[PDB]
Amino acid sequence: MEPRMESCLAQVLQKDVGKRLQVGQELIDYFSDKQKSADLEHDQTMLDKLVDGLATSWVNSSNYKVVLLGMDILSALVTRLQDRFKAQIGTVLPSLIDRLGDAKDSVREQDQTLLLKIMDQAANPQYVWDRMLGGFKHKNFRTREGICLCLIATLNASGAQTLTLSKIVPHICNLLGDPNSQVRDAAINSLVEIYRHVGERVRADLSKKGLPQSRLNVIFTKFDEVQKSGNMIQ
Repeated sequence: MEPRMESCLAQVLQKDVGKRLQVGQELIDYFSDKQKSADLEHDQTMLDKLVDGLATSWVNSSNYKVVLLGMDILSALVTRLQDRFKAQIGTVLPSLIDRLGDAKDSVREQDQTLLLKIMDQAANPQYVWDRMLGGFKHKNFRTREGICLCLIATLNASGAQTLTLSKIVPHICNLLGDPNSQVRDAAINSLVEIYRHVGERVRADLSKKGLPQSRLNVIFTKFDEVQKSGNMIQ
């Protein structure tokens, strides 16, 4: 193609899957080359349009290879733009949140990898998580599970100090009574991980939330197991 923003935008908007598979990597090279893409933030309007095209069209593609490649292009953008990507986070998040529950595990996993990278280079964990809480109520059980997993992954990447956990825990608690057993496991797991990073405070928070006692029993027993194993992180 051409090393120009209108050329790249056009290759992002065009909807031929074969051509997308062919130029995804060229788009990556363009954004990761400061000379070829020196004009990147000259026109904020078509920068916005390009991110938007990736999020709405590539990420939502029915071809999972297009989804993964689109996520990769986004990833190159984050590396190139750093904190200036913060302006784009809101635009990309709904489709990334959805794709935490995609049919393909490879997509769920790269999606998490990208999300973590956005938290690391475009903003911070809490700015992104303030905007992801909607995912807890997503109708696809694989997305609710994905949110809990992504929270675990976040604790390990950045530590509990970077999250306002008191904001997030109520949502997980809601997930404890999920119709889906995998979502319920994932939520219990999330609470166990939080406890590993934070300790007894979580047990107090949880006890004051009017959960059924059956639920409290399962979780607290698991907390006790963590203590027994000296598996605390902190």
